[PDB]
Amino acid sequence: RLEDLQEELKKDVFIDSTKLQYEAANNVMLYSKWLNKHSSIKKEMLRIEAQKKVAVDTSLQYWGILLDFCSGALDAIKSRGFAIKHIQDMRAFEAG
Amino acid sequence: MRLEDLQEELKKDVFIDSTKLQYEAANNVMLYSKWLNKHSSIKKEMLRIEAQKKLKVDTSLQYWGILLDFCSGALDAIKSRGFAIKHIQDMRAFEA
Amino acid sequence: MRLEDLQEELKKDVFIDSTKLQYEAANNVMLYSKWLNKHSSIKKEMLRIEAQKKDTSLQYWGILLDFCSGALDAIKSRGFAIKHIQDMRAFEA
Amino acid sequence: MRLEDLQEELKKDVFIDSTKLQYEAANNVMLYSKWLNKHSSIKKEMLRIEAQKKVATSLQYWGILLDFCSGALDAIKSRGFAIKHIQDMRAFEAGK
Amino acid sequence: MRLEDLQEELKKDVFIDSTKLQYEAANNVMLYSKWLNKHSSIKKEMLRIEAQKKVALKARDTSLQYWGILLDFCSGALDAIKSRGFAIKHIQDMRAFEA
Amino acid sequence: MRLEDLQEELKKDVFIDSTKLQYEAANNVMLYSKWLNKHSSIKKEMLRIEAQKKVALKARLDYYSGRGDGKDVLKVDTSLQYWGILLDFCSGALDAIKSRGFAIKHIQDMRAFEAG
Amino acid sequence: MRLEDLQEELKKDVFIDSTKLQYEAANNVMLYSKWLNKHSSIKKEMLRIEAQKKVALKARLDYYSGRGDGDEFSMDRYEKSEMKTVLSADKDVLKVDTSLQYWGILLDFCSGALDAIKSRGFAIKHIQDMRAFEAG
Repeated sequence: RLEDLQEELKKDVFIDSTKLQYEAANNVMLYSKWLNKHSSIKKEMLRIEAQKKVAVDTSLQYWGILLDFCSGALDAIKSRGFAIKHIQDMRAFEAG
Repeated sequence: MRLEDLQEELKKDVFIDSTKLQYEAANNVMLYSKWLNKHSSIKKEMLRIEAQKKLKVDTSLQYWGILLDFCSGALDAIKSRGFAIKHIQDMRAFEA
Repeated sequence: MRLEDLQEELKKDVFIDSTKLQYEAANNVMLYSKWLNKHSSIKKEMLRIEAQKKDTSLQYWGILLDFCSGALDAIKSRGFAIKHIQDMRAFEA
Repeated sequence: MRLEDLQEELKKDVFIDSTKLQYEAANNVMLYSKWLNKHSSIKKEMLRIEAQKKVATSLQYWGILLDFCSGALDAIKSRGFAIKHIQDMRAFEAGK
Repeated sequence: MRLEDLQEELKKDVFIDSTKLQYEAANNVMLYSKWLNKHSSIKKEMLRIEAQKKVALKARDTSLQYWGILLDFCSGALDAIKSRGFAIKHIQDMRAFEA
Repeated sequence: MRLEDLQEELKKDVFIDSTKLQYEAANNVMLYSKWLNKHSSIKKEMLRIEAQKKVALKARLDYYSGRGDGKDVLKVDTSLQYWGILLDFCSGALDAIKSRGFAIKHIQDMRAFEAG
Repeated sequence: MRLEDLQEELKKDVFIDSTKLQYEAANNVMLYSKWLNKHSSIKKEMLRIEAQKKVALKARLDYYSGRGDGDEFSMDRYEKSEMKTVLSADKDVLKVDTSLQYWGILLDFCSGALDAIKSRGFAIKHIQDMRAFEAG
């Protein structure tokens, strides 16, 4: 369901400043997760296209919406990894 | 959604607080999530409208498209905002 | 909106102050928002005019719309220039 | 406008002064604005002419000028990258 | 290959053991090799399938697309592992900084 | 070249001997040279084949349209694709080895750190 | 230049003598410079070859069609739609465009060489740091 993914990513992209080392590490796990989501959706869409090749239902278009969202999520997380690096650089800079 | 609400919201969102750069870098990912949800949600609504149709209604569809395009731009802006924060830090480090 | 007003406005906006490069990087995103709003608002009006019709004026808004597209391209390009200028500064040092 | 003037103007404009690379990078955006204004003004004039005609410099001549400005806009866009490349080359030859 | 097998394999792989950071840094390259081999082999199999079909056609289903899904996934995996390497460095910079 | 041979070779190559970190740092460049030579040579072969393809294409044009004095295209573009697979693999190999160079430094930074 | 000569040359160049590490660091700069020059020369050569290619293309197109001067002409009356295929297979065009592509390969190899050498400088620094570390 679209809103579930929206909510899940919203939780995922948050960065806990107090635990930056964990967050840097966990970011790769997040990437794996959304890569799996993204990947599975492609499989579902393929199955529909295989079944269609048998010859009202907006299914395929709906999966497409999820697929694009997961693309955005993958982008967001890749971006998140960078933010963590940026934050550490700023911390280092602010010190002597 | 009202366009002007989104316009004003983005205008507030892209502001960069020079004094709180670490926060801004982390928060940028969250902003990306928010507008991604907006963009994502608009597509779902447009799908629903086209599904329900399957004269007044085909105007509505055109209006959401305007909102969809605005959110596309917002995602670009926010992505771009993230880069600016990195650019600003590099300049600061350079100046030292 | 008047076309020449946008022309003068973009012309002022794209200027880059080298002495305040950090500000310019941040404000560039803000400029993008501003012109993104202009572009966005023009489309709504064109939708309203075509809806009321459902055509010379329509054409004029199109010109303003096309210009705002250009502004957005310019502002995007401006952001890159600012990074490029920094890269040049760092290198020469 | 005379075509030959625009030709000459652009020829001067696309030149890159390597000795002032930072200035050229910044000013290129200003150049884009300039030609965007030219291009924009021509469309308006052609619109004015088509309107006056629909009530009853040749329309065709403006088209020649309009197209030139398109090419010009293309040239200035390309130039920003050309400018980037000169810097890249410097970094490359420096091994840095 | 099954997609779900690849999904699970990567999920196990990207985990970072903080207690063995030096090992993880070294082994990360090995993971890249492993997934590059997966990616590479899938491409070879896809070539074999497409070639045998284009020989039969000259003389005269969803498989090939499914491999494509696996192929694209392995790209992501390779990207993730490249990313894992950076993450490990980031964590080390952080360890050093906090001291 | 056989793809599986390259797969196996890279797998041996990217291994890092923790006990000989300085040697590994030095040898990594040597490895880079090795795969760069592979990558480079594959491009040369692909160039030879692409020339063969442009001749086969003309032969095919002449065969139809009734010219000549007195199958091949499909074979050539298959070979070409196989070499393409090896080429892509070697790109990845170069990435891996570049990455291996960084890993070695990262490990040393960690050792120095752990040394108080 | 022959590709295999470059391959052999780089292989010799990137070797690191641990006993003369400061020297290797200084000479690494010279190596980069050396390969930067190869790269620079190759660009000049390719630019020259492309000119030769534009002369071969004009000469062969005149040969395969109706030309103003010339006596030896093609008895295969090739049409405009066939001309790209015919030109790409022509002995002279093919020879010139292979050389060009070959030089392009040499250019790419030198890019790679520059990457390797840049990397070599860091490897040398890393090794010195390690030695200092095991010492202190």
